[PDB]
Amino acid sequence: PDIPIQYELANNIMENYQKGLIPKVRKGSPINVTLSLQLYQIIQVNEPQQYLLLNAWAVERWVDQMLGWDPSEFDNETEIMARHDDIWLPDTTLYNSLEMDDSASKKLTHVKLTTLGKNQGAMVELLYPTIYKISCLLNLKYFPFDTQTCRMTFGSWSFDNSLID
Amino acid sequence: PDIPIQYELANNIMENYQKGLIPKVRKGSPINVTLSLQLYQIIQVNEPQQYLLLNAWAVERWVDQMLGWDPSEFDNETEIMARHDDIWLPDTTLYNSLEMDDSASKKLTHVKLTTLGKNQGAMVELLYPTIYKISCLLNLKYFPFDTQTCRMTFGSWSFDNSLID
Ligand SMILES: *[C@@H]1O[C@H](CO)[C@@H](O[C@@H]2O[C@H](CO)[C@@H](O)[C@H](O)[C@H]2NC(C)=O)[C@H](O)[C@H]1NC(C)=O
Ligand SMILES: *[C@@H]1O[C@H](CO)[C@@H](O[C@@H]2O[C@H](CO)[C@@H](O)[C@H](O)[C@H]2NC(C)=O)[C@H](O)[C@H]1NC(C)=O
Ligand SMILES: *[C@@H]1O[C@H](CO)[C@@H](O)[C@H](O)[C@H]1NC(C)=O
Ligand SMILES: *[C@@H]1O[C@H](CO)[C@@H](O)[C@H](O)[C@H]1NC(C)=O
Repeated sequence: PDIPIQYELANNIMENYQKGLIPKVRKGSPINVTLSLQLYQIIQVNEPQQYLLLNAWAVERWVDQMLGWDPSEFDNETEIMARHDDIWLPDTTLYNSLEMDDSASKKLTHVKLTTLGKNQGAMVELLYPTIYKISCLLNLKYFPFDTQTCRMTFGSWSFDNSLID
Repeated sequence: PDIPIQYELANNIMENYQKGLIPKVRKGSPINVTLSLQLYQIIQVNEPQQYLLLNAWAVERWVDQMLGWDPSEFDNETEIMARHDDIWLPDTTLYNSLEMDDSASKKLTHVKLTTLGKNQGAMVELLYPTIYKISCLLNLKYFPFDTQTCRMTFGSWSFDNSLID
């Protein structure tokens, strides 16, 4: 009726979902997470304090094996937009971060769900801006003609290879 | 069916669980918490302010006597990953901390549960990065040839020996 089609689609896939548990049903393979980084601005290079302040655009993609649906049943609907707090999210971490509060470094609002089939799961896309404060060891031997290299390490803090890759 | 085995495992052990109460059933012995510390970086040594800024990796391990299960009933499942806010956590404190807000010094996301038997409980593993700001009394008698010793005290603020060891 007047209820949008996306309303019953969300009710259908969120019925038995439990966002506190890892959403994988297959035998023993992990959940593959793909990370993409875009650099937008180098805000600051603090030499006396030796940290780098970066503005980047982050994109994460993975397959949620519990959120698939058949488009033919929902008006040929293939995508749906949902809040990031309603589903399971990987705990991607910056190992050498100088900021512990993720509220001051990230802005997560919504996720995009694209069905792969009723039992195939749905591909999840996560987009968000970030401001990373990373520790950098600066070699000022050739100052002021020096070249610096900054390394950012990303990974999961609690999940090993058998769970998240 | 299509529901992952870990879904009904969580429903089984979280049925009567109450995370607001200490999870011990034995006669009078306390809960033994083992703490492990790894130093990753000395961020700063503020001499005029006399505090030390440390980047450490913390591991906490204890047995939850209410969260045991029999693996034979759940597809030989022995581990499970859960959110840290779903179970009881010890109130480990840094006595000489200069920062009261734990959001700015810690990053707790998930815990690992390993069954010890149906009525034996489960071993809980807690991993998280920290940035400790500890007050240090600096003795600059031999400056700039001085050696400094920094002490960090850890314990529970509200639980005594008979509860948490
Ligand atoms: C995640 O990535 C792994 C690669 O490490 C994928 O494993 C492949 O699986 C296909 C079958 O779907 C095989 O044909 C390939 O030979 C495998 N590659 C390797 C290197 O093992 C896995 O399928 C991906 N998807 C998951 C785990 O859900
Ligand atoms: C926590 O640690 C205490 C040690 O302080 C453990 O007490 C031991 O218990 C075993 C039996 O399981 C005895 O054989 C040992 O002699 C005890 N040692 C001491 C020093 O009393 C206790 O079992 C551990 N586990 C708890 C309390 O759950
Ligand atoms: C898409 O689904 C709608 C709803 O049933 C249907 O009317 C339409 O023919 C479908 N189109 C394609 C290309 O599948
Ligand atoms: C592990 O549990 C599964 C589930 O019943 C069973 O099929 C398998 O034989 C068990 N293996 C061992 C080594 O216990």
